[PDB]
Amino acid sequence: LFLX
Repeated sequence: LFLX
């Protein structure tokens, strides 16, 4: 998961 990449959220920034």
